Amino acid sequence: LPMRYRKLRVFSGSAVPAPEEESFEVWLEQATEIVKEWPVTEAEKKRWLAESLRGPALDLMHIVQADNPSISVEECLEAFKQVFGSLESRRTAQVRYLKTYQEEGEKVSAYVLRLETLLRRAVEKRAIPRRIADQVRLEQVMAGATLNQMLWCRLRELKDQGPPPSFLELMKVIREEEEEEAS
Amino acid sequence: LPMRYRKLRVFSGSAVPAPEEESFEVWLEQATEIVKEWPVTEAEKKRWLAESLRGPALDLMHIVQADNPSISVEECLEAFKQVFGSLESRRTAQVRYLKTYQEEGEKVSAYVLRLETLLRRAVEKRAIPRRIADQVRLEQVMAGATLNQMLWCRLRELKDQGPPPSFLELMKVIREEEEEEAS
Amino acid sequence: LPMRYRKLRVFSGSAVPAPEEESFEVWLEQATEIVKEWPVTEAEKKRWLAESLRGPALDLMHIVQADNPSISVEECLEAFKQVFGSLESRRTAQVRYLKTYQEEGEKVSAYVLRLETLLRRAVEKRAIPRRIADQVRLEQVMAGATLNQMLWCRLRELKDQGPPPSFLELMKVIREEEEEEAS
Amino acid sequence: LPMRYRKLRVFSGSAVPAPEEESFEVWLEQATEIVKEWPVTEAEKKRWLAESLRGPALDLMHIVQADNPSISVEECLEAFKQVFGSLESRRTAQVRYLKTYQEEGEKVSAYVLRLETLLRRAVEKRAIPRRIADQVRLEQVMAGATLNQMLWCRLRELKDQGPPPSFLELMKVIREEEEEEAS
Amino acid sequence: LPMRYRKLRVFSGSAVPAPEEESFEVWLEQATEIVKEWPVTEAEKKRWLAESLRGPALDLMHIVQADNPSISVEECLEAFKQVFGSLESRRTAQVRYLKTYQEEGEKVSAYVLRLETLLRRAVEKRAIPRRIADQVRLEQVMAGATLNQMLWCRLRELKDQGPPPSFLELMKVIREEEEEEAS
Repeated sequence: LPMRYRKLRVFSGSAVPAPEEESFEVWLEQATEIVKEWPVTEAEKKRWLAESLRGPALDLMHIVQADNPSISVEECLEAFKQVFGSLESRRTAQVRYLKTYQEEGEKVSAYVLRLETLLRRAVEKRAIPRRIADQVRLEQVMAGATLNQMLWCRLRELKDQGPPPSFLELMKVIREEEEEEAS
Repeated sequence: LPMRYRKLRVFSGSAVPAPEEESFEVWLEQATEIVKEWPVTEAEKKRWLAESLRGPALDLMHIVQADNPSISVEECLEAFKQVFGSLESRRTAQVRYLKTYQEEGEKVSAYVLRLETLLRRAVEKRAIPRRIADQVRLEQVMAGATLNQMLWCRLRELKDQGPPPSFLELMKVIREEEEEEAS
Repeated sequence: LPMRYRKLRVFSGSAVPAPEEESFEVWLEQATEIVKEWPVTEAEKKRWLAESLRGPALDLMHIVQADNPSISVEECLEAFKQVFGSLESRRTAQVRYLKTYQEEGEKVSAYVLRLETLLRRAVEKRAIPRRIADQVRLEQVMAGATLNQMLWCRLRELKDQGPPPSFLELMKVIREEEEEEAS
Repeated sequence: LPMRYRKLRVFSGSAVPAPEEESFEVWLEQATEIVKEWPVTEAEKKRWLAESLRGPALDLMHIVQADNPSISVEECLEAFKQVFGSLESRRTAQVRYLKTYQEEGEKVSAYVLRLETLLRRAVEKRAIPRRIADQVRLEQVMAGATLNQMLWCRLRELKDQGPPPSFLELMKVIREEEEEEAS
Repeated sequence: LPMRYRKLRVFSGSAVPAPEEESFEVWLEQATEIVKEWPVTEAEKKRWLAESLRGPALDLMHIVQADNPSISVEECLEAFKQVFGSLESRRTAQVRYLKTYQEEGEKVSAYVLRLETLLRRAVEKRAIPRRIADQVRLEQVMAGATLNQMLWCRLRELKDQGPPPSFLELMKVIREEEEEEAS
């Protein structure tokens, strides 16, 4: 049998959130689900929507409704996106990707996962053409990582051995090299 | 399917509450819902009402009932408002609004949201006429904020370009100016 | 729809309880409800009763049952009252009331609520006649509080203007005087 | 209506448990209930049984099953008792009782409850004959407690006034003497 | 009646997890159950699967789906095993077992349980033949433990008295020797 009901994800909109809160992009997934999918009455949608909000973000929702009583939940979410959503230039998406380097004590397979989230944003905002993202991924790994020289021998084969690797192919080759023998 | 049942909001009435408690004005929303809407028996209403109370506030509820056994939940909430509700002069509503200035490291869009809660109280208590609240909002932002001079050029257009802006219009113009370019 | 099920109130019987526990007089309300009202089987009553106990208090319940297998839940609660309940002389109820004075930084309306719990105990235990409790309340407020002199002018009217005030009447007159004007 | 479902009691088997865990003798009550009483399918019994285990204790359960696939839950609990249960000589039960004295700031009624748990273990393990446990209780209270001399006058009546008192009789006489008068 | 629904086990994939998280080998049991057994719709499986993930591990799941929309839950778990699963040579399994010695203040029955988890891994990965695991267990206990000399007399009988003992037989003989007499 399906286990315990799952708690709502949550969001404050604060300049420094609590470590249990989500990104706006993820709270907006839960909110889009509640709006589009749930078989529920409007005031019960609105009480489930309201129950997820904290911080400053809870405080906007009342102001917007009082000034327009005809507001649907589909319209109220459009006001919520303007105040708490995100604005970022093409140049900022591009510069924020290319500046990313491996940290102290971070593993190479941890770095290559962290770096892949930034490459998707830069391809959405048309900063990088989708035609060349697999070449741009390999060039940035060899630029930013602290590769051991047996790993260096393999990545230099992938650079030359036909087309550039996919994400899961590159991630496999890295994992085979990360393992150490005990003493 | 609708997710986990939602916890009751809570209130102590203490001089310093726990950071999880609500304002009396919000606990009184939950209490007004339980009183007016829920399809429930009186002793079960009263056990749900009681379950939300803590601090000193829990302690009043017994005293009031013993001295009048005929008391309805509609009458018991009227006694609760007298002891824990709020009293504020017209002059205090007006002075408490006009004294409000931007804090250290606070953003201009955070300040303009914080300031809008105070303008609604002052218009309820008839301190500010509802006829002029959109003019009074722009005059207080230019008085209290630490505007950069490219933002200053735009707000001085809004001051002259016909009628004064609404809340969401002003909030849009501010957000377009707050964003910075990376290096 | 009625919201989430409510957690059991709890009791340790310890010399210093955790701050989440209740007075014995309140845990005994929940226990009296479970005994008298719930439509449940005996071993399920006894498992709900048991689930609320902690500290030393949990440890008594087994000893009492082993020595008398015929024990009903109505009889087992009578043993529980003897060991954890309260004993207090008429003279201690009277002296513990009359010694009560306003604390550092406590408000007058907070003091007059705190003092009313003690006057009910002293009238149950026949230390104070129920005929005169409204006179005894006003005499103790003027004895124990740190009244400002505009409040002093009003309470000295109530002392002379016919019969002494009720609890909610006195509490109204105090609240009208507690409010301050901003600068 | 019966209130919220009750959380499982829990057990680690560790040399120092968390303060929320039970004695093995109490986790084994919950486990005996799940085994004998619940109207449930075997793999769902085994998933409820498993869900209560932590620490080292969780880790044994897998090893035992792999080496004998025909194992019933009635047989698997017999292996669990051998590794985490308790072994104690007749002489250790007797010596551990007789050495028990009142602590700093402990009340006499708290001591006489704490001491009664130890007398039951010593009568199970046949160290003390059940024929004489009420005499042995009074002799140990007068040996171990720090009695005031008005309490001393009453316990010396109980020693001589026919048969020795029961547990609840002795506990009543002690409670009547513990109370103090205010000043 | 079966008690409260049980919380999901959880996993971050982080280099240092929170102390409430499981090993990947145990989160993968819960995930294999959800995939194979639960009578549920695909998007509700995927929302239950997703709800258990945190840390870096939550972040992989989106990337994999976007690059192949035809992916089943049976295929998505195969990608999850490659990135977060475990790689270990035959020589590392063997060396990691044989190096294991008793710690400061650890009991002999606690050591012999801790050591048995390592012997199962080394027999899965074909480092130790299953034909001889009961001999290899006794040789490692006499090598690694700090045995008292009355325990030494008994284990030297088991070494010679026909076939080597099973796990529960050896664990019984150790437990009979660990107990001490009070003073």
